[PDB]
Amino acid sequence: MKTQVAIIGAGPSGLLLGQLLHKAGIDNVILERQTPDYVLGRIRAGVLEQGMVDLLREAGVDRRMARDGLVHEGVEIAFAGQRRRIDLKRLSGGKTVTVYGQTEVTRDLMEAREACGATTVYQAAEVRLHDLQGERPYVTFERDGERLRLDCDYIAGCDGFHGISRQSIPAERLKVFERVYPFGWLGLLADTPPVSHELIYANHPRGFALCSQRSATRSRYYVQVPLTEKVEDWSDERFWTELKARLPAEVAEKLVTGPSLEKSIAPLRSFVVEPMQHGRLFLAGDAAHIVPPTGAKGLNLAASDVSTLYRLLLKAYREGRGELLERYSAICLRRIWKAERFSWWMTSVLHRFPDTDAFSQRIQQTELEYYLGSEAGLATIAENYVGLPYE
Amino acid sequence: MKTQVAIIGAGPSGLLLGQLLHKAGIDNVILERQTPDYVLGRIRAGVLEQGMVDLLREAGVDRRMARDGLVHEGVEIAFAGQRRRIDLKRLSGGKTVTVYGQTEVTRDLMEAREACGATTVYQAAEVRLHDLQGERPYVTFERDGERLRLDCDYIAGCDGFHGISRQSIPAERLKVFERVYPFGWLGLLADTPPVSHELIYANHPRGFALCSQRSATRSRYYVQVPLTEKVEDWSDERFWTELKARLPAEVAEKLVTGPSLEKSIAPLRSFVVEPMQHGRLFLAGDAAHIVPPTGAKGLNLAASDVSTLYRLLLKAYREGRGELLERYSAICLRRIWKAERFSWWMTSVLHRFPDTDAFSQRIQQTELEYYLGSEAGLATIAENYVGLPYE
Ligand SMILES: Cc1cc2nc3c(=O)[nH]c(=O)nc-3n(C[C@H](O)[C@H](O)[C@H](O)COP(=O)(O)OP(=O)(O)OC[C@H]3O[C@@H](n4cnc5c(N)ncnc54)[C@H](O)[C@@H]3O)c2cc1C
Ligand SMILES: Cc1cc2nc3c(=O)[nH]c(=O)nc-3n(C[C@H](O)[C@H](O)[C@H](O)COP(=O)(O)OP(=O)(O)OC[C@H]3O[C@@H](n4cnc5c(N)ncnc54)[C@H](O)[C@@H]3O)c2cc1C
Repeated sequence: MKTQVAIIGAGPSGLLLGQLLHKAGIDNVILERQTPDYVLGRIRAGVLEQGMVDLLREAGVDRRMARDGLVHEGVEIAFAGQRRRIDLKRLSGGKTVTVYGQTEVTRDLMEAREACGATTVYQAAEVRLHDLQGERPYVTFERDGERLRLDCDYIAGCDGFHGISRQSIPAERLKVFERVYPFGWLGLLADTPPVSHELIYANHPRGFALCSQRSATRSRYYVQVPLTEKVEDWSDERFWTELKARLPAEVAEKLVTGPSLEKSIAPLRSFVVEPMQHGRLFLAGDAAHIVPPTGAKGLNLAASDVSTLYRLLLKAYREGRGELLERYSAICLRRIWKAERFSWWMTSVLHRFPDTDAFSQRIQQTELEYYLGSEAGLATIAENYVGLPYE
Repeated sequence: MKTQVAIIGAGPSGLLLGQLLHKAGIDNVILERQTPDYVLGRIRAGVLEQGMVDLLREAGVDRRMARDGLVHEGVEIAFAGQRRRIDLKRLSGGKTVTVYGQTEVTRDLMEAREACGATTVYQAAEVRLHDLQGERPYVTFERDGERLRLDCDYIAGCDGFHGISRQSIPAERLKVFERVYPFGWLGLLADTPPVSHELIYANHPRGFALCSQRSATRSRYYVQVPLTEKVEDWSDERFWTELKARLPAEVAEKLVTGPSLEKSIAPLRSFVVEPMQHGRLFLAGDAAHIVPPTGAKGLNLAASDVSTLYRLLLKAYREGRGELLERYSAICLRRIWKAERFSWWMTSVLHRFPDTDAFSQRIQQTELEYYLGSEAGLATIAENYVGLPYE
């Protein structure tokens, strides 16, 4: 087969890029290693920034989101003793965030694509990338036990952390920046009404807790755990007691509990690769960078990479301005690094780190007290949380 | 002898407290271990916050400062590539900082005291504190080889880091929080015109540099150095070349050099003791807490402790409200911890730390880029630099 742009991975990144390109008249084929329900089984993200909200609208996939997503104008931080609200809307100059599940976003994009009849190959096994620096790169994959070749002009690597894209670039061409945190988040998806109309981030001596939601009758809760914990060790009951133990008493008392729909432990990491391209291959989303979940930025960054890639390819195709594609990595990395710093910061102030001396503990408290206390400090949080402008 | 308030240390803290109390009608005696010129030989501080400026006025010792100190409405940060100005005045809502040497402040206070004829004992050796928890505490000291006893109602420990005050409290009564940085600052006092009308903090790959001043024909420069360096190893020339190597080219080219008046290496440290009192003993300034020089806060914090102690003692003496003295430590520590966090932050973003991975380096850069870039971030710096409100 032959196409314009070949996309590796049928996650939100590949799907959204695919959608935007199709609608713009640029043919693209998506190659996914797994099945459509495997993809749809990932819970992940709950919070979208306005830019991603706008991109979905632009891909013409926002009906359901407009109906079903919840607009939030504030978030709360609870730290030893109190509960503080950050008014996002007023502090960011009128911006908000939207709660809409990653699974939901993914489902909407898969439907839109299916309708349009754009090509998607599920269970594409053994994807391999070839001739990245030539004029004519191609992708090989196996469909059954048949190896097919897809010819294209450009490859978008939208295959997440463990994809093949990043792996296909000469190791010597990339500079890696990684931070591994000594803790993960145990998440619990329950068909219970959320404890608050807004999110609650909690710094507690026993460790971080987060009260999030999916809808009015669907909640998502997380507690920080050591990397050595196995989820088979966390019954629903154990989860509920522990959560309750990390929250403000008035919050724990109002908490409606119930059986889990899903439970999983996610390890926290910081990761950036520079540059994010090679020849005719362009990395986007988790393939190029990972942020700890704390600042609700991963999917939001994939969206900014995708927005940048899409606009650059349009220009190349419709305007014959292929040279601007050289500017892809410079553009995305300005945004990445600022989102990674916010994410690191959020992570360092709300989590309980092992082997922390008295000083470092006290500074942790003071940062909270300072930032939650000053109009300037509050504003720093608010403008980062809502998302910084797209370039 | 007998007095009301005995003060240990004839540094800025003890002198200013002494001055404020004398003028208010509360007799006080100051006991200093060293001579008056030894004290006057310390260079130290260049930057005063408006609150300390106001306190000096209130002690009626501001003639010379009003004439000779320089009002600064901005500071600059130079980091890999650029030079950024923080407009303090506009970002803090109209506040500025004053450049007036610690030595100058000290000289003015010593003169004012001498004029007033309030008691000061220089070369008071072997000071010892007794009966802190009684109704009648006293101080013993040796004048020659004669041990005298001073009876008083209260003791103010204004004896700096190494004083006897802090040492006199049951170790078990205090909680210590300390951070030792792996670097010091080599300072150079030169009778040369400063390179800029405003301060320049520089983050350079070879390490931090600071361009400060004392007057229009008096400059103070510092470069970060390892703790193993001995100043005997830093000729003036060596200092000048190294400084020049850490600054923006346009700044290094305009630099007027000359022989040093003083050269000294100061190690950086973070230190707080909780509580800051015991019985009839009250700690103030460096006796209770140390901040790295980076945020220009040490002397400024001594001033806030002293302002708090003075107002509490007035109330106790003139209003018979001795109970409020219990609130001394609570009041001061709110301010200390916020100044210590700013000081730590400033220190972590401008200095070159050994064994720093690629990630941590990049985040260091991003913090600068973020904070120097956002109106909210700039404001956070500005309100902290000028000094947060006194409680
Ligand atoms: C606990 C948790 C909470 C989160 N919360 C949020 C939040 O609230 N807001 C937010 O912004 N972000 C959050 N994120 C981040 C967000 O979920 C991810 O950034 C997002 O999944 C990235 O999308 P992606 O399309 O780049 O990658 P992925 O979602 O990983 O999808 C990549 C696709 O490529 C496929 N693939 C992999 N290898 C190959 C191969 N060789 N060939 C073919 N296909 C392949 C995969 O099967 C997958 O379908 C969260 C993440 C976690 C873990
Ligand atoms: C390089 C450098 C730069 C600085 N820059 C600034 C700046 O720009 N702005 C700012 O705010 N701060 C800055 N500081 C901090 C500031 O200099 C100190 O915080 C200030 O000296 C504290 O005053 P103090 O009176 O508490 O103590 P000190 O100045 O230490 O004086 C204490 C006095 O007590 C005496 N003493 C000690 N032990 C005894 C004893 N047993 N008996 C009797 N007397 C005793 C000492 O001899 C001394 O005279 C800087 C410090 C350094 C090192």
